[PDB]
Amino acid sequence: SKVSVAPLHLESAKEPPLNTYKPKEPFTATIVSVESLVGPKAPGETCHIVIDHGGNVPYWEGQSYGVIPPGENPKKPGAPQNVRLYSIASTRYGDNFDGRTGSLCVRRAVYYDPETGKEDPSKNGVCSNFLCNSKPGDKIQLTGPSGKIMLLPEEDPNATHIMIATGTGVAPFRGYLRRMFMEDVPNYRFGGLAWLFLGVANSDSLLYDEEFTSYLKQYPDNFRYDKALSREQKNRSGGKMYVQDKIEEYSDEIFKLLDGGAHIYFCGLKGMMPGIQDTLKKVAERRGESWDQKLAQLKKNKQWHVEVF
Ligand SMILES: Cc1cc2nc3c(=O)[nH]c(=O)nc-3n(C[C@H](O)[C@H](O)[C@H](O)COP(=O)(O)OP(=O)(O)OC[C@H]3O[C@@H](n4cnc5c(N)ncnc54)[C@H](O)[C@@H]3O)c2cc1C
Ligand SMILES: [Mg+2]
Repeated sequence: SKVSVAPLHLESAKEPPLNTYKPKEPFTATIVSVESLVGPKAPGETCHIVIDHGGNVPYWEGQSYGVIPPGENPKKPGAPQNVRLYSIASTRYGDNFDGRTGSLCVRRAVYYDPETGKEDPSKNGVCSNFLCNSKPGDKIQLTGPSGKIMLLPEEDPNATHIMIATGTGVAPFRGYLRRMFMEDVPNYRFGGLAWLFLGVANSDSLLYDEEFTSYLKQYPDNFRYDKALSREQKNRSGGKMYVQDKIEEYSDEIFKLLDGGAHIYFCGLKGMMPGIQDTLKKVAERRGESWDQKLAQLKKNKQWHVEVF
């Protein structure tokens, strides 16, 4: 049932790779495919991009690639564009199970005049649209990989991993979960609990939903999956249903799991964290506990993993 992956020597490295390529001399990779992940009612396009790096830019799950879009620095004429980082959405073996490709999950950044709604492409995001406009065979300047915060702790193969995502923040967790449930990795047999919370605008904006629902069916005792559809569901107080409200619904069992040593991960909108904090704070305090002190402990114990942007 698990998918054969190759080559097994990608397991050999003792330490994550870091900054194998830097902006001064990037790696010229090649697009394999680009597809929309969303339906017509989504507020914007998010695309899945598969990139052939030829085995020249390996990474571990949870890392990022940098992309240098073409053109010159608009601020610094006679200079290349700055790097944009993207969370890698694939396992180290990639979507072709062969160790040659990695994938990105990219939301197009588009500008709309606040009053008239007139879109203005001159104010669109350069790199996000460059990527989702890409076609098979196009060349892309890759840097990295980078990142350590979102590496998956594998010391306990029966650990609990609580994953909190908004939008493209799902990307690392797609990689985690394929490694946990889909790929045949003899040196990592996951037997714990993986719990994905995902916040997106509506049903049409769901990302990789089919893949996650399949894990629910295959591994009902090791995978849980909750969704906050902000524009189709209301929280208990009449506002938009956000991931922190879903967390609140399970506040007692999330705290027990954290108390038990669970890892908790946050990726996506930086603006979600104050509400998640608020929500975790209330639970700690009703128990008689300082959240300030508890959060400090969770970080000291290396249980708290944040990459928001
Ligand atoms: C660690 C990390 C991981 C990340 N992972 C992901 C990911 O998985 N997926 C993802 O989609 N993004 C991710 N990002 C964000 C990503 O790096 C980019 O910042 C994002 O794609 C936008 O870059 P851009 O080049 O498209 O926009 P930019 O060209 O950098 O422009 C930024 C914004 O300014 C707006 N803008 C430009 N000109 C004007 C103007 N005149 N008036 C008004 N507005 C203007 C653009 O519309 C855009 O929204 C991540 C960021 C970090 C730090
Ligand atoms: Mg869909």
